[PDB]
Amino acid sequence: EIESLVQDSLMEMVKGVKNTIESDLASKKGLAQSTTEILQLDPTNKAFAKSVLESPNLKGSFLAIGLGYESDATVVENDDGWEPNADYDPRKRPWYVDAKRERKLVVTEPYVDISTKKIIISIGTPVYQQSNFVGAMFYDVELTQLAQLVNSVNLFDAGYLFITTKDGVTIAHPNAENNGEKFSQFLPNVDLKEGTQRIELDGKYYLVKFAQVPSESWYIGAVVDESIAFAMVDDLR
Amino acid sequence: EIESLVQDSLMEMVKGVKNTIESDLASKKGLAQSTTEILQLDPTNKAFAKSVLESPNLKGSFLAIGLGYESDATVVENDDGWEPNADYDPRKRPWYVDAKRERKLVVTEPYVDISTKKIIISIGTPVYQQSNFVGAMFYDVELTQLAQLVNSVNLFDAGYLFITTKDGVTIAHPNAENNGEKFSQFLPNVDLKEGTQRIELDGKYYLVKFAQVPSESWYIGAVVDESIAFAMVDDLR
Ligand SMILES: [Ca+2]
Ligand SMILES: [Ca+2]
Repeated sequence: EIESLVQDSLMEMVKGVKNTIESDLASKKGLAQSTTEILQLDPTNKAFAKSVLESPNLKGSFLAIGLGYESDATVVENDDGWEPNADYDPRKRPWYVDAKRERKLVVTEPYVDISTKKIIISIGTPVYQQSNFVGAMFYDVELTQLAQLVNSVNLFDAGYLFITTKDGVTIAHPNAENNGEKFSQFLPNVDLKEGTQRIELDGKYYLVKFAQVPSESWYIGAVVDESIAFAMVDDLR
Repeated sequence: EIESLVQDSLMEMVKGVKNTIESDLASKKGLAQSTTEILQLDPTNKAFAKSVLESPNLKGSFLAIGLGYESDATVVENDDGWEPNADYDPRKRPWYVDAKRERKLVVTEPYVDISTKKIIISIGTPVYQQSNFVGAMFYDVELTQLAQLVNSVNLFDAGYLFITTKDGVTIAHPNAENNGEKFSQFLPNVDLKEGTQRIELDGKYYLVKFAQVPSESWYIGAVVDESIAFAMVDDLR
C-alpha cells in the first residue's frame, strides 16, 4: 500500500540525513581533537597556540577557535572581531565547564556566543600537560550550515528537517530564530522519541519522524504533510 | 513510465553518494591541509614533525603519514611497520612528485604502497619554509573504506557502485582486486562519460551511470541490472 512505502522511503531518507550529520560532526571533531593534541605538545606556549589557531585552513573551518588557561584565565583566540575584556573568564563558559567535567571532547548545548551574540554550539576539548589539566578549547560552530545540511533530502517535497538536543532544544532549523528554543514552539504536542508519530495540527495530519544521532544523542527530526506525501507517491502510481 | 522514474531515483541515489564521497574527501583533505600548515611553523624541526605525526587522532585518521625532505631525502613518518631503507627516495614517489609539481594539496593516482604493498592513493602536500619548497608529505588512504562508502545506497538491489579516475583507473570497487586496474576489465563495452549508458553483457541489459566528483575529477560509477530495477519498481506498483 501507499502508507508502507511512504514510511519505508521516509525511513531511508532520514537514515541518510543521519549519516550525513554524523559524518560532518566526525569531521569537525577530528579536526578539533588533532589541533588539541598538537597544542598539547607545548600547551602553555601562547605564541605557538596563536600561530596554530591563525593557520588558514583551521581558521576557515570554524566560526572561531580559542584556548583558555586554568592558571590565569587568559585566552588565546583567532576571532578578528573580538578581544575578551577584563571580566571575561573562560573558565565560567560552557565549552570550558563541559570539557573540564567530562575530560574529553564535548559538544555543548546551544548557547549565546559572547562574540557574535548569536546562538551557537561549540566543540570543547580539555588541554593537558602530561596529566595536568591546563585549560580548555572552544571550536565554535555556526548553526545555519547544520540546518542546510540536515535539509539535504526532500521528503517528497512534503516537509522539512531539523535537529534537536536530547532534551528538545532546537539545534538547527531552516528558520534560525528557532535555534535554542524548545522545538515545541514550532511543533506543538509531539513527544521527543525515536520513530514516527502521526499528528493533527489545525485540521491536517502530519508525520513526525525522529532518529537519534548516537554520537551526541541529538535527534534528527522530519516533519511531513501526510497528504502531499501520499499524493506524490500515489501519482507515480 | 517505469524507465523514467527508474532513471529519476537512480539519479537521486548517485547524487547522494557523490555528495558523501565529496564530504569524506573534504574531511581527509582538511585534516591533511591543517597538519601541513601546522608543520610549516617549523618544517625543518624533525622532532616537532615526528611528534605531530604520532599524535593519536591524526595517526588513526590515515593508513600512514610522512614528510620527505628535498635537501637530504630523509623521511619522518608514523608507520610502525615500515622504516625507509637506503634505497628509498621520497622525492621519486608519486605523492611527492605530484605535490611538488602542483604546489598544493593533491590526491595521487592509485599506486603500489611501498609499505603495505597494496594499491592505495595518497593525499600529497607541499611543505614550505618561508617562500622555499622544503619537501612534501603523504597521507595514505586505504581504498576499501572508499568502496564501502560508495556503496551506501542499494540501487533497488539491482547492482553496485564503484569509483574510477578521470582516465578509467579503478579507485574503489566492492572487489578490492579491481583497484588500480582499468574498469573495463570488469565492465567491458563502456565509455567513461557523465550520464547513463545502456549496454548488454552476456545476453543481459544493464544501466551504467557515471557522475563526476569535481574536486578530483573522479567518477562515481553505478552498474544496474535494468530488468531487476524495472521489476523492483513494478513491485512498488
Ligand atoms: Ca581576537
Ligand atoms: Ca616507521
